Amino acid sequence: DCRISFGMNGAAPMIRDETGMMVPFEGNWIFPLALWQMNTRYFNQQFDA
Amino acid sequence: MKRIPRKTKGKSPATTEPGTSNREQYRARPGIASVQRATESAELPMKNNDEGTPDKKGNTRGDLVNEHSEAKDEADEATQKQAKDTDKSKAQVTYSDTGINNANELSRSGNVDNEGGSNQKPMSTRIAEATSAIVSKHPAYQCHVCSAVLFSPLDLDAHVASHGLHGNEIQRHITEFISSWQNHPIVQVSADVENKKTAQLLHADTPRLVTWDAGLCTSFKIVPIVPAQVPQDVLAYTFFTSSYAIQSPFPEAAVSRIVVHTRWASNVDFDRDSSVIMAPPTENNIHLFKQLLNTETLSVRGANPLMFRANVLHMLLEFVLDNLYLNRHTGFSQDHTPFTEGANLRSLPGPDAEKWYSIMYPTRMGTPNVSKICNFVASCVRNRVGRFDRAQMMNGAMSEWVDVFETSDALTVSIRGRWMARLARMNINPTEIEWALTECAQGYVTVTSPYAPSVNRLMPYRISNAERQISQIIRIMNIGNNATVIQPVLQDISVLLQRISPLQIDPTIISNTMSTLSPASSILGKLRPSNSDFSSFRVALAGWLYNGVVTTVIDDSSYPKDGGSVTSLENLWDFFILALALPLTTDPCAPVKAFMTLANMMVGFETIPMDNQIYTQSRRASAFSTPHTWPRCFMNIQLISPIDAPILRQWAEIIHRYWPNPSQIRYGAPNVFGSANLFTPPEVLLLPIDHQPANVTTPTLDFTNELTNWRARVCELMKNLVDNQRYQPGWTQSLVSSMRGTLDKLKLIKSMTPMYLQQLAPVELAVIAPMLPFPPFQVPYVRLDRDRVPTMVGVTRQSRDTITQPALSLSTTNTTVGVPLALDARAITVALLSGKYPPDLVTNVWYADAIYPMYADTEVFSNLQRDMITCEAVQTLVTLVAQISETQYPVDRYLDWIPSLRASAATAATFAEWVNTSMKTAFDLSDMLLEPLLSGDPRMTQLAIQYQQYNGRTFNVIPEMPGSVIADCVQLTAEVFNHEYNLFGIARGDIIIGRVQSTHLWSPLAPPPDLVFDRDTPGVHIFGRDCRISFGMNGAAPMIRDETGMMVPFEGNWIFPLALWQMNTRYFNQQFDAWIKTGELRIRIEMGAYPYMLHYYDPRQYANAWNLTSAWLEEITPTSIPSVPFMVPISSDHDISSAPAVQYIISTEYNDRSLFCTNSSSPQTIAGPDKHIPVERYNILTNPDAPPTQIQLPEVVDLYNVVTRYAYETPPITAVVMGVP
Amino acid sequence: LPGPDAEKWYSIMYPTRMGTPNVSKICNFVASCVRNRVGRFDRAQMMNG
Ligand SMILES: [Zn+2]
Repeated sequence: DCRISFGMNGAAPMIRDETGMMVPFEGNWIFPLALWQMNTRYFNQQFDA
Repeated sequence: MKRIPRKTKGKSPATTEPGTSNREQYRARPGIASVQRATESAELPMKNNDEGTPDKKGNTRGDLVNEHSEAKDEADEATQKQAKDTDKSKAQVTYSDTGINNANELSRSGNVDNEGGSNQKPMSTRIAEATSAIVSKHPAYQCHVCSAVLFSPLDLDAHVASHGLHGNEIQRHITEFISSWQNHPIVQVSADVENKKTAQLLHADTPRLVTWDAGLCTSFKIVPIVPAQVPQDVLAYTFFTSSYAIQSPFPEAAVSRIVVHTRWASNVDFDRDSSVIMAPPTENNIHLFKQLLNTETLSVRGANPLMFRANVLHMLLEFVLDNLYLNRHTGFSQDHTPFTEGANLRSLPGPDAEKWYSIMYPTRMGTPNVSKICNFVASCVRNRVGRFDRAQMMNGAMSEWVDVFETSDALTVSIRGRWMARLARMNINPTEIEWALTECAQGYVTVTSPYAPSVNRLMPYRISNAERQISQIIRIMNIGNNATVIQPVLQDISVLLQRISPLQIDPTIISNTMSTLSPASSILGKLRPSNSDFSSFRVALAGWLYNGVVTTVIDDSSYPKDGGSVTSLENLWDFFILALALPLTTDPCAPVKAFMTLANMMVGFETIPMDNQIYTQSRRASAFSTPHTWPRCFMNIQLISPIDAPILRQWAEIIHRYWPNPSQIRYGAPNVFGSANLFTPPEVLLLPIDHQPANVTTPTLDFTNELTNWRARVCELMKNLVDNQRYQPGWTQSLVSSMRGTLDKLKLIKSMTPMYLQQLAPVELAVIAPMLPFPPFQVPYVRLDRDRVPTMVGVTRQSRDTITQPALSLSTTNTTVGVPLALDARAITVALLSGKYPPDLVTNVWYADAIYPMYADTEVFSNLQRDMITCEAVQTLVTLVAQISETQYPVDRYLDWIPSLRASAATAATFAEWVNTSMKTAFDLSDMLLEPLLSGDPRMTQLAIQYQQYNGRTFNVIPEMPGSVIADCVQLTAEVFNHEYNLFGIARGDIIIGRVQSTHLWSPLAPPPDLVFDRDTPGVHIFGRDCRISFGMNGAAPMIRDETGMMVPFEGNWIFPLALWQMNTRYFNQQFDAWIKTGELRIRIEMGAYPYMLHYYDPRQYANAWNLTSAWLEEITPTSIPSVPFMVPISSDHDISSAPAVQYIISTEYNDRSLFCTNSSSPQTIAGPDKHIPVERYNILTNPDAPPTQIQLPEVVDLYNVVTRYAYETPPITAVVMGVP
Repeated sequence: LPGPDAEKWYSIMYPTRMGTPNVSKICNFVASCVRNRVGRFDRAQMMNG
């Protein structure tokens, strides 16, 4: 169910947890390869930086 | 101002981001192109079916062909195009020469009218000839919101607008989709554009709901009838060295009247082009009341009274349609003119905005002189002008909405008020879209529609299921047994399905398993693996969706020649191929046929008992097409003797015990998109197969799978049959060994088709349904439950509380439940026998790639909007038509005083056609809408649809029709018409023809009491149809016959209903004229309502109106009746001499209401009609105790009120599709 | 009726349709007839269209 909600007015963008918690782009995450594969472009764009 | 052209004809610092590098190493599977083209053709809406309906002239369109013949020819046309679509000379799937005997089937043809007559001679021609016998003559970049990549900084601001973020994409965009796993965005644009550059299309014939008007919200304008210029004490305003001129709010002239002229001061983006323009009363407006049924007229000028109400109603309809706009908010200017000091006047767009102020705000002009105009201005309150209240929310320094005082008319305002509401109620918010699209996908992808916070983001797409049902009943009626209309839907879908499906059909599988009299070779030559056409398979599936209008069956040709016989090797194979394929047809009689087929071949070996002393055991199988033919021994196996017919008995048990079992599946998103399901629950999609959870690891030989088992069971049966060779003498060598293995090979063949048909197939169908242009229409699938088998589907037009002529819908002339479609048993079996998936299949990926491009071209949203109108249309129609014919529909009748005949079906029909086309051109529609309802007595009450079971029970579905803005508005304005009728060029009451020579100056439209008389007056004589006249002999006076039966002489006061004159124009003109002119005869013509025309004259000069009143009488006809001419005196602001005036026509009640003001620029009117600016009309200005928001409808139309003006955002639908692991 | 030169029939067909301005032997007859018995009287419409 992971999705991403863009940031606004300076706030940070956030991606959805697996329990439904929404975190900012920082810390230690765990991604099953498949999950990235099914979203390569969108992810590379949002996270690489 | 902007402008949207019509598609129809009208009434006329490093910035290099770390992840933006392209490594497009992905190739979609299925391919994007492939899927697009495919769905591109499914998108297409079914063809309009004019044939059978009437045109504006009243003549029905089409060719003069028998209903039965048309049905057949159309069938051929279809099956023949089916061929061209599959690039073959002979069609595999046919809509003609099916086993079914559809001998009673009827199609709409232009051979019949609305009264059940023959169009051998056109309706117009009949009407003409019919009246021609009654005539008489005179005697001798990058976006972190959605991740889309851009190239211009401007292209960014321009773009982000789609998310709500404002300018810190081209409106041409309607749909902006974007995938997350690949770089390939997809946007939809209107098909009417000229630059389909890499853009996808939105074909749907969508109506233009949102429209704007930056002009004035008024539909009445004040005009000068008789000019005038008078000397004044004050000539202008002066400031230091500057000097400004005096601009009045109203015309400065001797006489001014009000006139209807929709949007005379409007400034729009889109032109509904349905204007109602009237001319000043001094000119002829007769044309406004003869646009309709006044076709076969004997005079250019003059309308037909019996068609008055009919015409007037239509007019009111356009009056509404032409005003369906939203009021746009334009800017203002802070004014410092002494009289409107500090007010914020709204400035119209364009040049000379200050030119309009004078007209928008009466109070602006001071009170310079002593004139009727000023006396008014003096009366108004200063404080109510300009901006009154504004929104708290704002973008930039501009408010999102505002309330302002300004010239306008309560009616028009009130209308746009409701139009507003209606749309607003249809609002949706992206979050809802997320849920909808996501749910539709059955969980293979997930949509995300980002957006910023806003309340003025209008997205009208939500409606009630009821509405969708009503709408789809219209669709079902459109088909009308014309294969041509369906042919495409079915085909075009089977294609989509083909390239969206991971299943592949590879006959070689059969070839490799057989490895080769030879039973082995026979079956091969019978199947023909080399042939790669499988339309029958795909179509077969598409059929499961429209099982209520189309019924698939196996072509009679697929059965055994001459019945067949278990002794012929070839026939046994026919049986196989057949039995194996029947289950995929919607034909509710498949089972029985699957049984009888073998029973046929068994003749001479086994025998079953027949219940009928007529039909034998040889009755060809393909003939058991309906439920009443199911043989008793088929429903009660117990009746088949295991001694007399051992095999048939098993075949029977096998059918009962193993024939597939129907089931259902959820589909679509019923909470946002609603559902057009009619006979089934909203979220259900019926299937004639059992469905299971998807799982590619599934075994090929899973006898748990209903279909796989059938394959088996049918094989082992044959085996048993062929084992002892008791059923095949004349077979020289033992073929058991071979015949067996051959069957064994088929039984155990590793086809994955059944697997697919039970796991993926169902999903795919569900993933489509919602996006389809013609939503599913099913009727329950019951297997062997005979009593519950459906056999008829019909539509009804009248309400349940009435007994009318039973007019069954053509839909019911089909032997089956629907139009027969024939499929090829061979093809289907082969397909079932040789399917396989790609070895590297991965559902999660495959379907993701299959949905993205397909959903990105979705037209759901637009179809929803249409469904909304389609309903409003129907609703409106019944409301109107019911006011000119005798229907039992409950509605307030406000215009019953306007004469009208009792419309016949034929008459009503043509009326409808206008009510029809007017709506289409108003909403820029170019396709169907109501057409189907105009095929026979449209004098309806309510739509409803139903189907019956073999046991006689029926299911009736009557959608709960909700409100209708259009309908109500028409009625609202009609309610107002009942008072402001003069403003529309219509006069109420009767008239009185009679000489009146005097010098007085009263208006003939407002006569003095003792010049008018009525039925309940002394010494009056009333007349009827029997008004025989007798000539005077030898000096005696001629005499006409009373209503009492008395012969009276040509003098006194009579009462004639208009009709009389019309029936005897020539004779009466001859006998009476002389008496009326110089004698003492005065006639009151009863009319009810009538158009009038004014002739102003100089009071101080002789004037004799005989000429006009003569010509009026002269030109009356059994059909026409020119505008009544009145001769009125020109009012004057000063003493004048008097002079005789001879009149002959006066009204019988006040009708000078359109009179706005006399000598407006002068201090007072000395002679003639004196009228002062109608204070009532300017209530919120002339009455201090009145709240700003008060209206006086429906008795008085205020010409100045509070108007709410908005500014909304209409963004495209954005969707970011993500994949699932 | 079919065929050209038909306008003639509509007057021989229905006498109750004529106007009655005269005191002519004809008008007298016409004038004394019941109005409502002319034209279509009743029908059996089974199939819509
Ligand atoms: Zn974006």
